Amino acid sequence: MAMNIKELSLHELCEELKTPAWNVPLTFVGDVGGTSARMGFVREGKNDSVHACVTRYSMKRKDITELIEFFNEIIELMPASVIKRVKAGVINVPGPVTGGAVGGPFNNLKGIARLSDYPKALFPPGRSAILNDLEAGGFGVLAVSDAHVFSEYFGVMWEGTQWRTCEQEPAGSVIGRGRCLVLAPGTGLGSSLIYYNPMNQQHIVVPLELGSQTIPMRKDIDYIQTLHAELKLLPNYENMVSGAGLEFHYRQVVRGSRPPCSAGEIAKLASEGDANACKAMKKYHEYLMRVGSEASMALLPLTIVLVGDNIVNNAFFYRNPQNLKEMHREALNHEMERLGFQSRVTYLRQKKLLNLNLMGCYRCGLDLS
Amino acid sequence: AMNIKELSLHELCEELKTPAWNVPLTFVGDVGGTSARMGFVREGKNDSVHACVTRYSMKRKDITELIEFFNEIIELMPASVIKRVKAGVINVPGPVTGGAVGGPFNNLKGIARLSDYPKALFPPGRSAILNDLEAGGFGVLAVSDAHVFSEYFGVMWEGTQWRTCEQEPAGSVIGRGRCLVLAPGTGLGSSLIYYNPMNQQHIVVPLELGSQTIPMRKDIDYIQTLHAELKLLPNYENMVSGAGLEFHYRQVVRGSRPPCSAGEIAKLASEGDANACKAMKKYHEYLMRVGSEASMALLPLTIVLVGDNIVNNAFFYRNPQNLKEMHREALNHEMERLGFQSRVTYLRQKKLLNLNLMGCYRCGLDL
Repeated sequence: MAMNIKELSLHELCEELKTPAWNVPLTFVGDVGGTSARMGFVREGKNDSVHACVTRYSMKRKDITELIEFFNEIIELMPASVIKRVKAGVINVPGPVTGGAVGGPFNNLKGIARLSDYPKALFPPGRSAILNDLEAGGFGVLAVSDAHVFSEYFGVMWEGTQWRTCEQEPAGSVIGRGRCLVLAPGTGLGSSLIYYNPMNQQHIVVPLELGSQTIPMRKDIDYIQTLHAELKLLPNYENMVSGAGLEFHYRQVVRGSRPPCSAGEIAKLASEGDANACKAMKKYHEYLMRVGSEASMALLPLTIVLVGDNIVNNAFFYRNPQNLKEMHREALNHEMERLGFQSRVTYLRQKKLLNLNLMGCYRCGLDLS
Repeated sequence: AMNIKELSLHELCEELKTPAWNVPLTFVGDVGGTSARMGFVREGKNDSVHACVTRYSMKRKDITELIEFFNEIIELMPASVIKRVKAGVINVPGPVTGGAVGGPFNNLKGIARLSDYPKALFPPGRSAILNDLEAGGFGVLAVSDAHVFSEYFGVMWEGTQWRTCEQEPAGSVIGRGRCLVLAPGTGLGSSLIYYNPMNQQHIVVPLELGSQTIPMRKDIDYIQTLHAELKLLPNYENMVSGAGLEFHYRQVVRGSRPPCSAGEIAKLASEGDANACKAMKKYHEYLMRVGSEASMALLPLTIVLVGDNIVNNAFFYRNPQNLKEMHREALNHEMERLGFQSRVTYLRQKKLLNLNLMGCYRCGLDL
């Protein structure tokens, strides 16, 4: 198995790291959310495989600075001869970062993440970084490709016209050298651009805020104006492509005929074949394809990849050939499709669960060491 | 400290035989639809940059004619001069793959092939073909590197983020952050100069922001008027172009006055013509919308307006009423309730300089 993540108690992780398979160079990684952080060590295995061993920490204090207590505990317990093998340290945090070194402020945690405050044993000077969540997720998409298992984690929705002229291998078998736009449609709408720099021979991940752009119209001015009047804000893409957005689409389908439902209730009903909930899901995806059509022009990506547990869990929607045909039509609904811009782009969806952020911390670390 | 001199081919040959030019050289070329400017760049004191170039007519409208120009320069130039060329980089008005294969082109026949160029002007591992947008962004980096950003760029307004990561004045350097380059000219070019915080590297990423569908503000009727004329949903370049300015002038007059060209409109505005000034306000209103939306999408530290058109229209930006109205539209975004649009420092090119030629040079320093 190419991508392996094992969760252990700190004491069991210490025992695991003394085993012979772990007597190799190590990367320290940390995936930090509002409730818990998973932190530990990653090594290479056979055939560019990835093996992580992590421990779950509760963010009891809802303070980012508590991470320093967790780091200090790992360095106190672990033999110095084991920690000596760490060549890089990278964590992801749910908020903005400057200089790859200063994270926050955060919506759901107090304090600021400061790399210069972290122990050099786990964060070697010059070989360390703090990443935003969706930067780490981009690097995680790269990590899957590098481990030769893109076709295990991602499914092709449709192959674009540019793939075969730019790449030798089948669509969806590798990320491709071209620009890759990562979209994370979930409760919100995350975005990042994976760029390959030919001069460097280095891939870099550019975090974006595509979801906060004002929605440009097609033939839907009355639909956008309905949401405008409700929010008292000109709609952005996240307003239509979010849990709140899906709840709105469901209200507009049923027009008071049926009780209001949560985003989770709507997804479940669509999965059970409820016509109203399926229509609401079509509307959600119509606006996701608008982000995609406009970014296809602005950013000239080779590929668009939809990531996240939400995308995996909603596989039923993407597997339906009618739904996929309607999504493809809206992806090509742009004036510049007369010149083939939108049809150039290959669309892919995550089809298997994976902690992309932990794998991305590792992949970023390889650039740094 | 940045110097580009235009010469005849004969004068260029004589200049390159003088002692100031007995130093390593970069061969550069800025190729457009009508003409190309090509020649040689050297370093001087204090990271200064000195170029000497000649104009070629693209008579045949054929990109392969460049090879005849290259062969003519090698025939004419002493072997001692050509020997000093350590790198060769040209820019072309179309897509490039592998930094080696340019085109097809909208306005020229044939394909630009670096493999077909003479190694005397394009030494191995030290040569490239660039897209024009990429060259322009490298050019912005070249100005900053030569310490003369404050000579070539004027601050329109300083945003909140500059002093949080730079102690020197706004406009003194490109800045350790993303720089969005807009080139509002006949059309509207765009590139993102990404900043990689982990290695302090700027990386030029060409974009197509001009081709995005315009999102509305309170202007649905105005967008629909242009829609009905073009039979296309308007994009930003439709409003921010020569053709766009001409449209804005038609809408201002409301049939009172006949059409004028983009050039005539700018001249009238410089003379204080109220109608032409209103046309220019509308043009800049849509330019600031590209800016407000990209300020959110791309989180730039700076937006820099570049090109001969921007320099030649400096009157418009020096009028404080015009500048205040542009600043208001730059902040006309829902996300400005969280300060996003206010973060960004806006600058305009205020002195003529071929950024494409400078970017060919700067790209060579990265090769």
